[PDB]
Amino acid sequence: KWNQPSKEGKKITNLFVNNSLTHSKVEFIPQEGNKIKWYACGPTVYDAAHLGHARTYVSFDIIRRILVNYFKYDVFMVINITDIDDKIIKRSVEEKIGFTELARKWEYEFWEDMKSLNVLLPTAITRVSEYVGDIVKYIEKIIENVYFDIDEFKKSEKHFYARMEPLKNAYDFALWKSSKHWDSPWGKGRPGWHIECSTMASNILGDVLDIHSGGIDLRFPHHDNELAQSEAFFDHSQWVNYFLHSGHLHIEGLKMSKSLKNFITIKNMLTKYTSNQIRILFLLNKWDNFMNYSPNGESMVQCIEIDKSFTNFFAIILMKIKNFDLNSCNLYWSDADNKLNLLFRQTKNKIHEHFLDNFNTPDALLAIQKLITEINIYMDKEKIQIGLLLEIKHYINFIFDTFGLIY
Amino acid sequence: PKWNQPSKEGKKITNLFVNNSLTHSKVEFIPQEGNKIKWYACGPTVYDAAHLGHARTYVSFDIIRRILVNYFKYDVFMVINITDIDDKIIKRSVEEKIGFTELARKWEYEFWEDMKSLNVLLPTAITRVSEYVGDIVKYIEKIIENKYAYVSEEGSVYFDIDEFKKSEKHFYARMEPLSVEGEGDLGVISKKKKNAYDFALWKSSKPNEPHWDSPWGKGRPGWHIECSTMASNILGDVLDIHSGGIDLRFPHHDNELAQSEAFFDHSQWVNYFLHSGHLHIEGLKMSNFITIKNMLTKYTSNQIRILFLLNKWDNFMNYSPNGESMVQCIEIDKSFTNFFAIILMKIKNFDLNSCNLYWSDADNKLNLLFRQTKNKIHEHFLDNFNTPDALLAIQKLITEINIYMDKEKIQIGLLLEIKHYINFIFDTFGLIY
Ligand SMILES: [Zn+2]
Ligand SMILES: [Zn+2]
Repeated sequence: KWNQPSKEGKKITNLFVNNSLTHSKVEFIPQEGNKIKWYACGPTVYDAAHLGHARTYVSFDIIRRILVNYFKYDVFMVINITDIDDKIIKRSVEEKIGFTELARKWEYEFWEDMKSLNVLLPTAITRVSEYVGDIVKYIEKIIENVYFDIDEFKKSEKHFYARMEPLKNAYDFALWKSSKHWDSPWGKGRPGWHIECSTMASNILGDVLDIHSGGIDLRFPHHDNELAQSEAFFDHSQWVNYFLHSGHLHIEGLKMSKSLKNFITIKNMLTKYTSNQIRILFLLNKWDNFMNYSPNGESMVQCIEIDKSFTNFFAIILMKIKNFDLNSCNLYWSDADNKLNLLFRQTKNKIHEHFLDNFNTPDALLAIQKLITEINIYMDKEKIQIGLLLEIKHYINFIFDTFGLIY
Repeated sequence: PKWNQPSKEGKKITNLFVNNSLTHSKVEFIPQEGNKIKWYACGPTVYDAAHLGHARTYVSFDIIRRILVNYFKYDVFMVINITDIDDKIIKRSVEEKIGFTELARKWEYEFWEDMKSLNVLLPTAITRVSEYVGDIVKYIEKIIENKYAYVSEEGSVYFDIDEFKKSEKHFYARMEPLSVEGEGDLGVISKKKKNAYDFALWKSSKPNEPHWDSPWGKGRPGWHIECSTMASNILGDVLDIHSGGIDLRFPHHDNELAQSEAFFDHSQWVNYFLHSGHLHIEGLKMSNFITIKNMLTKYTSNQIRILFLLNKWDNFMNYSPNGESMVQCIEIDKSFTNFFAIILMKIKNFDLNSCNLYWSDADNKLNLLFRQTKNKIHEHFLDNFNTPDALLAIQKLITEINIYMDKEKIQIGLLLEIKHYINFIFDTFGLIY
């Protein structure tokens, strides 16, 4: 059974997150102080990245921004790059170009797409090719406690297999694959599909991870196997306290799958839309829920309206401040000034409640929209409290900074 | 006497401690409501150019306001008054043969311009005394209805201190009880005032001076009544924070406190009273002044703020006019600028294709110092806004980042995250690089 961390000496914000280990919304408690150790599964570098990747990394970029810029947690984040893999091998033979040269090509394009979307880079980037030796040492320790013996793993009282999805032996999975290459004590081989993530996360972050994230497709078999693998290495029972899984994205009602050729590259999207509009799209959909994207701008129409209204809001308010004259004005605190201020401080508490509610950005975005509507009337008709307008502009800048929006 | 700490239930608790002048000690800070802080700060007297003493107080509280909001996420509602009608202004307006409003408007504009030059944020509300005179008269009417003030025949009103003390719920001069011997004051012998320590709420006006209509006759507000009136109307019966320089603790703030307790008839108008330390120039009180504008022809806004960051807001300070105190400030400003120049160039020219990103011991050592510095600085801010020790922490971290960037292979993501933390702290300090 999952054991929530103790609250003593830790930052307690009363934040709740959908934890796939509990299949429920639970309060988030750091393992140490205000520190959040966070490992996120990274992409497979054989292709251009598409909207499914963008949704996961932008959604967790938004979550990371909420945790750090808004709640003041101290976040240490690591993302791996899987540049050695069966799929990478096969694509290099179809294209008759080198496997490492191809992987380096699409990792560069991935990082260029992330910067185009204003996604912050993690603290550490762990490439599988640079960590193969540590992976081999990792397997050695599992044996001291190649294929994972699932039957032996369950037998232990301190270990439980498949904490997140209910469903020698067929259920055994490979840790090390025999070469059809790199040297190892057990023979030439390649890493298995899942062991790479468990190895790299353990070396940098250690025996306990505050958060582990990824898309929902990866929950089984990949993430459930990562949990079992890491518990076997350290010989303990909970390698990850909170597991966050983003929902799937369907384009025109079907899963993005290789055979369909239904993918939309991030670069193609960016020839028609801004980073702000693409982020607004993901802010409008809850990170933990599924989404349908209708291409050709059906889904982006609402996003573009919102982006346009934020841009105009800033044009007006900066002009009003610019033309404000302290000599010619009267600064009595009117009933209109006071009513706007109450809505301003109310909106602050609403957004706080929304972020605590599992990073409910769709409702926080609507809250900002309502506040902007009220400021617009105030600026048009009422006599303006220059200090109140400036203070409001800074709060909205702070929230847009938490969203990664740039105005 | 007695102080009531706010209840902690349902409130934002950051474990911040502040030097509260009501207790003359450091007490935990608890908001009156949620995470909201209603804050009133006494403003300047607009008859002259502002000088370095005003700058120390308003910059020091600008730093605290940024710490409270940008770092701790309190929600701060701040009000500053402008005393644009006052005895000093009247005398200066007669000396210069210009109108009282024309003079006050000139030096209010120059005050806010000097504040803008130093990167001091404007408050939510700015309350000019001339715009609030009618509210002031209503405020006095209530003090009289509660029998804590009395009307002289000439047309003045005075606070009845003796009646105020008699109440069990009231104590006079809660913060400087001992500053309370004039003895044979001509006004007391005449029996106009009742006791010499009584002070005027409303002043019957002398000829050839501005005046306003009132129930007691044409007159002006007294020196202290203005701040109590204005703060109550916007913030209400309880103020989370009331700030000002230490010179104003008595009589100005103690009388402001007595007036507001009398109006509402309760015992604590202000939960936390913060008093900035004195600015001395060459070891003596500024009585030798330096205008803020003069300082800014010789030093940057960043350098002037580093000076106040180097001195704790609640402690006394010595300024050496021969540039002795600003020498260190200029060195620090120089090293922050260069650090940002270096770190920005290293980030720009980093190539993700050509690099290796194995997590080294060098990468890990910088990361550990990175997270250590975050916890140290957090503790310094909790310790009564100890900016001097937090600034030294940033300096030590910067020395190590400079070494890392030169020799070791750089983990770009760690360097970016470090730059963003330092950008975040410099925003909290009001520095701009
Ligand atoms: Zn993975
Ligand atoms: Zn005052």
